[PDB]
Amino acid sequence: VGGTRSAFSNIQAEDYDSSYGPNLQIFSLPGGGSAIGYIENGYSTTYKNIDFGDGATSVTARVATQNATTIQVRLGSPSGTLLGTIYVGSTGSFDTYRDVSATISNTAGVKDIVLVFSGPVNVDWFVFSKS
Ligand SMILES: OC[C@H]1O[C@@H](O[C@@H]2[C@@H](O)[C@H](O)O[C@H](CO)[C@H]2O)[C@H](O)[C@@H](O)[C@@H]1O
Ligand SMILES: OC[C@H]1O[C@@H](O[C@@H]2[C@@H](O)[C@H](O)O[C@H](CO)[C@H]2O)[C@H](O)[C@@H](O)[C@@H]1O
Ligand SMILES: [Ca+2]
Repeated sequence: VGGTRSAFSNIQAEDYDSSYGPNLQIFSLPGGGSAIGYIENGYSTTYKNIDFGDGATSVTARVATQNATTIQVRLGSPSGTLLGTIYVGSTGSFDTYRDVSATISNTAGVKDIVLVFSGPVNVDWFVFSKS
């Protein structure tokens, strides 16, 4: 139990190890599971010890928002190397979740991953893959 999490299976956004976000909340979704939300510019969540194996070059996140925003994917810390940026257009509602993807620089081994938020968005989960 609680072995190293794979980059290639969904990582629940509420399963962060550390964060910056005084108003950030975890809440239940109608369809099952939970999301993070009540996010503001400059908030972040950190996911320790994610096993990328011998590499991933894409990320997909299941997200909801009413206004275009971005989610930076960074290595180690909120000011660490920028791996890529997910562009999150409106999903019409904070309750309507859709999958959005972005390229990242090749990331391998066991790494700490940080999501850095530029504005309001709700996140259910995210996952990596080889493009
Ligand atoms: O799976 C990652 C780790 O998650 C830890 O739980 C986090 C808490 O430490 C923190 O206080 O809150 C967040 C949000 O609820 C939790 O995800 C576990 O305690 C670890 O055992 C686990 O490795
Ligand atoms: O209504 C639930 C959602 O509320 C969102 O916050 C909104 C802010 O983004 C906006 O600036 O103000 C309105 C008015 O209160 C807020 O609803 C949260 O960001 C979402 O996480 C939440 O799902
Ligand atoms: Ca979730």
